[PDB]
Amino acid sequence: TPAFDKPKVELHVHLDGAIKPETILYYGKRRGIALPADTPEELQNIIGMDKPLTLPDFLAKFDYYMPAIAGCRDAIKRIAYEFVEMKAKDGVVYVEVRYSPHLLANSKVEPIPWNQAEGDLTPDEVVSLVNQGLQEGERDFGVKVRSILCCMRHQPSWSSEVVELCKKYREQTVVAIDLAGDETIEGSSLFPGHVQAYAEAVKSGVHRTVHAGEVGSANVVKEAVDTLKTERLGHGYHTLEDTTLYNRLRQENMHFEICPWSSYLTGAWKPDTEHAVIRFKNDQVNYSLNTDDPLIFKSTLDTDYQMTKKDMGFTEEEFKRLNINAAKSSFLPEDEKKELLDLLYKAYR
Ligand SMILES: NC(N)=Nc1nc(-c2ccc(CNc3nc4ccccc4[nH]3)s2)cs1
Ligand SMILES: [Zn+2]
Repeated sequence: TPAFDKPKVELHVHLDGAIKPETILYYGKRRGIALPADTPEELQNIIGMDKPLTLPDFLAKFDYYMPAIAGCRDAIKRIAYEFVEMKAKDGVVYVEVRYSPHLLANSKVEPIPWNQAEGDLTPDEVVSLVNQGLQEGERDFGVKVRSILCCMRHQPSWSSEVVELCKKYREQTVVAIDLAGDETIEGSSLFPGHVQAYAEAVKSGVHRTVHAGEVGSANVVKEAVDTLKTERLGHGYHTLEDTTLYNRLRQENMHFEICPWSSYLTGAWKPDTEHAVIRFKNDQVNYSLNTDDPLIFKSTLDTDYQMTKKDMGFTEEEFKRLNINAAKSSFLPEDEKKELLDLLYKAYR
């Protein structure tokens, strides 16, 4: 019934769109914040979409619930532990999971998100708290888990507190820096706070990932590669608009973090046309399959493989190939990965 019953790797999914309805009220309703609702069953259908909204429709979704968990310590650790638990029900042996500390914070961060007031919920406490619930999740649900912390494009002021959090919490449990948010902002990749954060990353050996080529042209993908020095791309569908960049990522073994079901609802991929991942799969690309914002997309990893089985023709050696290139591209330290790759060869034949 589920498209591909075997174990899985996932590398692109955001904490703060992978929170449950239910604990959206429990913190919501405890905290009064208060929502479009009071059933734990109909947040879901409002802050979950069915069809391609726009950018502002989309960010406004964050506005109802985010203010219910950010700010409250209890809920930062809650959503950590509960996240691990979804991945095991999805049949995932390794997940890298991501988020911005700033967006959980309530103290120590200009500007203050989600309209909230002051506080003592620090950015650094947020990372502390997330690590926790992540770890109790590896031990309870038996998924191995690392995190990535996420620069916001519009906010290059944060970025250096970012790379530094990434060296503070190194291995316990953060493996990488990300860049995200809205790739529309002209020359965002190239803001000095973004560039120096990634340079520092290189200096002190944090890994690197970048969201690019999703709603954004190929030149944003070339700046992620050549200036920011990433080792993998968040999405990168626009790489195909630029063939020489292509042939070279293809020659370089770049890994692309695909969200196919995300690519519909966001507008990244058009209904009429070519699917980026079919092409990437006719060309034997280094890519992976990924959920992204499962709240907001009303979905599970099975949504994604279903789609790919049930339209774009995926055999199941695809499925296996792609989960192999995924733990190959992972940001596990070198023993750890060989160990993961083991698990998966055992399971796959
Ligand atoms: N959990 C996540 N994704 N964090 C954050 N993401 C933003 C993002 C802004 C623009 C993004 C990419 N562009 C984008 N445009 C969209 C239209 C419809 C649905 C989704 C969309 N995402 S993600 C703000 S905070
Ligand atoms: Zn993303």
